[PDB]
Amino acid sequence: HMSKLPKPVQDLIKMIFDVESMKKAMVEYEIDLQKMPLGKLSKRQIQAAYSILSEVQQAVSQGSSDSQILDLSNRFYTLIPHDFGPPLLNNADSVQAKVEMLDNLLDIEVAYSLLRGDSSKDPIDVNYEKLKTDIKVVDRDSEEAEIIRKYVKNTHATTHNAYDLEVIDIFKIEREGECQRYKPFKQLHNRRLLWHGSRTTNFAGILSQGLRIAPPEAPVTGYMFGKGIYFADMVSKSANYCHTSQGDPIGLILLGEVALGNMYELKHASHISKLPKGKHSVKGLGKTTPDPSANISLDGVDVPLGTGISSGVNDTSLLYNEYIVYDIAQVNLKYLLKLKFNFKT
Ligand SMILES: O=c1[nH]c(SCCN2CCN(c3ccccn3)CC2)nc2ccccc12
Ligand code: NI
Ligand code: NI
Ligand code: NI
Ligand code: NI
Repeated sequence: HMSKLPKPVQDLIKMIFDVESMKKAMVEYEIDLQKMPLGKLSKRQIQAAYSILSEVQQAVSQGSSDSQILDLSNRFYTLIPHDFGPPLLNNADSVQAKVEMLDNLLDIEVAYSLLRGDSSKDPIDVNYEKLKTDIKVVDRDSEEAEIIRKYVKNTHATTHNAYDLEVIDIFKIEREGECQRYKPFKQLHNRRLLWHGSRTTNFAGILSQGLRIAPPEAPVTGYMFGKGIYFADMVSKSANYCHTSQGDPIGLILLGEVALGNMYELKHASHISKLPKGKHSVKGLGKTTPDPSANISLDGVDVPLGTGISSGVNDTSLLYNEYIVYDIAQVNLKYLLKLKFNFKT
């Protein structure tokens, strides 16, 4: 076409505005595209589906079973039709499974709505400007690239049995107004550069609107550590959320500066609705952590790029560290990585 963006940026645009990718994500969740295509998807419907799951949360809280639920599930599946070859919403933590789907549908709705929004510019540049984000290619021979590559290589070996990783492209990203929304928290201590993985169908929403919290109608019990923004300090953890496969091996993971401050440290799931005061975030303690001996500090921001070693933390259910903040202003996105996954099987 007639694009003036660098070639890696053009490919990223085509990747995140891929409507076929959006449909496959919905099919992956067994949503019936015939009864509800990508065009029919709406925020008010996702909002009402969230609230239905919140009714199941109250119902499970008050202690009921199997005839309140089937009605609540019949309501859920009527609003969002599925195509099975109808599981119980009150068992096997299905509230979490459905609430993650709604999270991804919210981003897929934003991507599709943005895509349907002059002769001068190639549609690639038109869609790029809709993100209201400045994306520049990081030179592979730069100091930034070497730090980021080392961060990747040091924190993915523990999953080599599942897959290997190769950094294709590194982008520096600057969301419009995010540096301004984050400025108050740069005074907070304990700021770290952390990973956030996601499917490619989520990043049109991530770039245009930043990382968000689940809406108020979302069930707090649908999130392992409450309705917040989740980060990891090892790509082995965040890369799992790209949902790449051998037939879809290219994933996206971002690096973001997170103001953690005083961390409420936990060793198992806790559907937090409010933090204790003095605490600014949650840190789920994992069995594996980057070697603190290799931690480097950057403009007062810690980069825990050490090789994965055992943390010595017994009595924990988490394999990797988790970091959750509950204010969207506590996050400043800085880098976006394009990664090729090489699977063993
Ligand atoms: O690195 C990690 N990545 C992800 S992604 C989890 C799924 N995403 C879906 C989209 N979503 C929202 C939010 C608000 C509004 C619309 N969508 C946020 C949730 N979880 C992680 C969890 C633990 C550690 C690292 C990670
Ligand atoms: Ni490797
Ligand atoms: Ni629970
Ligand atoms: Ni999954
Ligand atoms: Ni507990």
